[PDB]
Amino acid sequence: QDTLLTLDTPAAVIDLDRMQRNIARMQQRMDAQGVRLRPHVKTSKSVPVAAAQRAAGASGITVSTLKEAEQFFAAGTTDILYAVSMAPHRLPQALQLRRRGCDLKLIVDSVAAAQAIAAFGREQGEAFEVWIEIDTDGHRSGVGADDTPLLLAIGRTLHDGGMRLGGVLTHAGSSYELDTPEALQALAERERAGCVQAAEALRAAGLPCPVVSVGSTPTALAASRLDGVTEVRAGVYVFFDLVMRNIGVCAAEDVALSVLATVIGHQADKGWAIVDAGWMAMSRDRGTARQKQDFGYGQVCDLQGRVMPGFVLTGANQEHGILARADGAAEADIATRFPLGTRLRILPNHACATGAQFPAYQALAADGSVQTWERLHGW
Amino acid sequence: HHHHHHAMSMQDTLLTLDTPAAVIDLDRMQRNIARMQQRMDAQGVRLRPHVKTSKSVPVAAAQRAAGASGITVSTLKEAEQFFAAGTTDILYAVSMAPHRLPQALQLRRRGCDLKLIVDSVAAAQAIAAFGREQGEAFEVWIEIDTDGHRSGVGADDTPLLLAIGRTLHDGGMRLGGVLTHAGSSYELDTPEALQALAERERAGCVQAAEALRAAGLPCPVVSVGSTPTALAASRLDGVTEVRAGVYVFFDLVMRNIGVCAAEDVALSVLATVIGHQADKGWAIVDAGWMAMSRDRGTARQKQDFGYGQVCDLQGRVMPGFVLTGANQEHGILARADGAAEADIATRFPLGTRLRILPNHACATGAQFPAYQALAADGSVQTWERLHGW
Ligand SMILES: Cc1ncc(COP(=O)(O)O)c(CN[C@@H](C(=O)O)[C@H](O)C(=O)O)c1O
Ligand SMILES: Cc1ncc(COP(=O)(O)O)c(CN[C@@H](C(=O)O)[C@H](O)C(=O)O)c1O
Ligand SMILES: [Mg+2]
Ligand SMILES: [Mg+2]
Ligand SMILES: [Mg+2]
Ligand SMILES: [Mg+2]
Ligand SMILES: [Mg+2]
Repeated sequence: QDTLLTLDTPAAVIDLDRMQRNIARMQQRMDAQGVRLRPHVKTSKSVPVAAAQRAAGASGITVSTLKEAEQFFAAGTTDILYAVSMAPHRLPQALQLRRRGCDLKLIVDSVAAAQAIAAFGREQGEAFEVWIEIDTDGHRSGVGADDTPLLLAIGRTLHDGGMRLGGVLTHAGSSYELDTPEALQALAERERAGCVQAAEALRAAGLPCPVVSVGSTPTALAASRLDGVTEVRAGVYVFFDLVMRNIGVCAAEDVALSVLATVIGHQADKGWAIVDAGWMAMSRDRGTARQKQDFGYGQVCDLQGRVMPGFVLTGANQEHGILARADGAAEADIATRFPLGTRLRILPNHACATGAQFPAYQALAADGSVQTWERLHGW
Repeated sequence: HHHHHHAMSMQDTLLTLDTPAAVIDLDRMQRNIARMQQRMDAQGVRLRPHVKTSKSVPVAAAQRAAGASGITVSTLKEAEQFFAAGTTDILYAVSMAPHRLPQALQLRRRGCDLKLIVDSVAAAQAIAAFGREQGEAFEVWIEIDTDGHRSGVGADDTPLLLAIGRTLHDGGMRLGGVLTHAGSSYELDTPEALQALAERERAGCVQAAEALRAAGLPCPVVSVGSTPTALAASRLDGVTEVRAGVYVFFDLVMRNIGVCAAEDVALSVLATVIGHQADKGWAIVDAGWMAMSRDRGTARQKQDFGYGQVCDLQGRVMPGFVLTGANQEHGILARADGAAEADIATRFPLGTRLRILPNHACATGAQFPAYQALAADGSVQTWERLHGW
């Protein structure tokens, strides 16, 4: 059997017991709120990870690219939301997916994008399902939640244009700037209220709006109530990461994704251990640098997964990571503690960024064996 | 003409590719290749390009055709790929892990002249014991710390150099040389500081080789390099080869260091405008950090380019517009100066294609399964590159 001692390094390891606990926690919270969970698979892009989310009770998926829609559809998943403002040039790709049987949903936030979809759908005989993206927190895309004229103009373009106006959605991504339950709870309420208000405005205009979809992992876990909401979209929670830990929604011990690395040398005067997990393994994401505890390029754990507080990757080049004390001191006799060849596991800043560096995950079972779970790269 | 007509009908250009896409401007890439090879020829040293920037067979083929001698790789997966493609002279320039010794042995047994590096007595002892067990005289170079960038034996640490060189030589391995990488050059931004660092890198690696040879140990190769010190060195006496890699494409970190212009940057990411926030002066593009990478190396340099410098479809810089933010599949295009551009939707209409110059070519390239190699006629060809280990 393949195990953490036999793998080459670096490797992206999923602790299956931790991932299942994360999947159960999120599904149980959504069940308590009376809403569907539509996981965002862009975090893993791996068929077996999404299958475990579905087995726990998830309803459909959210994807960040049409490549992910192709992969998951080829795997038998048909209820797919492509939650990135639709580019008109990708309409042939989307059409071919729907004609093949994939119930692929698109989103827009502009009259011009809604007109491009509706005109192509009429030409091709396709009533595209399209949701309107709502900006509830100023994070990124979307129709402002009280910009009613814009909301109604896009709504009538789709519905009068013969398309299926399927719903409204929002992602309150500014939740990643927060770090207290009170602030997260308030942002989750602003997200819920803004999305519900857009749905209510459509409906008062006699336009259909059957789905109201909100979510980010921190607002999904913090929201006190979700009246008016039909589903929540959350993705990074499947593994968690150190950014989530700093936001306050999980502990380091809950993070299910780590990078297995080998010690390949040392700088004794500086108290460095050099590992073979550089930024090509961890990614360049440094999201914890802007937070109350900086973890460098990741938190060190031993081969058993025990967190080693106070050792982090303080630097990284492409294929070399620099392990050193978080307090800045030069650990004495670093080589005596971490001899050449010692294996360690590094928890990521951002699970979605680190996962994308690997062709595959190594799914670690209770007995210590691993199975390789491929994931998708590119577009 | 059946093949001809069908190929024409299938041929992509920058208007027909899906976005995002990593586009190599071949004419800029050839100018970078010629420039570095001519500089190394002028210095009388070999150029051993570091292929970890592209990990692409046709890009390394163009470096070889121009005059390069061998390659440097950052992983044994690169050594496996490039050897399969016919490159036999390969330096694996990352401190050797003992557990990878079976793979290095297999590659040498298949005919790859694969060189390994160490910087410790324990790594030397592991290589020599495995080589004696397996009947293999591994070739091993000793890595030298000349500028404090990362790791390596100190150039002035004679006792440790000798201990490692003797462990290898007495152990029946081939002690083949010393190498250094003065990566602290990426913190510099004047020709004077770069020329002085290049001289410190040359002097320190030659110093180490001279200490080994003074002890009777072989050390025929002296290998130095980073792209900025390769381009800045006045003299390379005592050096046998230079390793450089990011030069093949350049990037905005190199532009800021001062060793190229933005117009020399051969790699760009083709993106489409997919939305706006008109009141904030934002255009939203489909190149987020999954396309650009999270690399922000320009953040602390003289000119911060955010997640990349915006260029028009013809690849010309659009001054003052950069990607100021990025989420996974969304980039935020806005003024670098922090003004909200008026009429952003007029400046950048929905569906507009743009090209984004990267902070760090090695980091952006690794986000793509393949490059789109752009010829002067506007045609592109898919050039696969390696992902993972
Ligand atoms: C449109 C949309 N919906 C849901 C999610 C899931 O959010 P998480 O559960 O918090 O992962 C996202 C996530 N988007 C990413 C991104 O990079 O775009 C986050 O904003 C982030 O990691 O910063 C989403 O876009
Ligand atoms: C051992 C070794 N040799 C040569 C090079 C090539 O340097 P460039 O020509 O400047 O790319 C490198 C490069 N190493 C990278 C890295 O990430 O490790 C650079 O230090 C960097 O991009 O920061 C090298 O490691
Ligand atoms: Mg975000
Ligand atoms: Mg994320
Ligand atoms: Mg460096
Ligand atoms: Mg580089
Ligand atoms: Mg392998």
